[PDB]
Amino acid sequence: AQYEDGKQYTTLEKPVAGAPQVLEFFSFFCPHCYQFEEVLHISDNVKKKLPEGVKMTKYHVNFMGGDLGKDLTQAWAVAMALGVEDKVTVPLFEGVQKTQTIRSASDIRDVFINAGIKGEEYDAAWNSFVVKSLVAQQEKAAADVQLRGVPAMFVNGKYQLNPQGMDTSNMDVFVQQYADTVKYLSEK
Repeated sequence: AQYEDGKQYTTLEKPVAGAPQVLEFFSFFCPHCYQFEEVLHISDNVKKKLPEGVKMTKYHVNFMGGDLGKDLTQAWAVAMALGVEDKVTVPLFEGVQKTQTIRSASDIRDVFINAGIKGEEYDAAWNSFVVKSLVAQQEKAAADVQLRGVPAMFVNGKYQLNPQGMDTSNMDVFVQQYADTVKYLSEK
């Protein structure tokens, strides 16, 4: 067939009940994640091809970058809680990987301030229980799939995208193949 289990995707032998429709995991420390997000724009191209009624979830992970890594999972919870993902994703990626100016939770906070989130509003969110449960959700979703590397995308808690089985000679073609595969898995 054109789409084959074990080729463009794999099937979880232990599927996850109640999982988000399209769930992507990343870390601001993850070099391929930087590519995916800043150069390939995977999330965005997946969106523009998803059917109607199918929503996207993106979670940060703890297992890269140690202590700052967990701070970033909590910052990403703040990002989701405030709905400012599209304002902090680029400066967080560049701050960690490009300029390497993010070394502490305070440096993470500066990114949000620079992006226009007021300090009081950031700190309130950071310390809130709504953010702690959002951190819990991220950790649980990763746990549910035994997540051990990023970037990763899962469709309906059943299928895992396998980009290694694709041509990377043209960046554009790879992205659309990736997106078309997510759409196919979504209409499964």
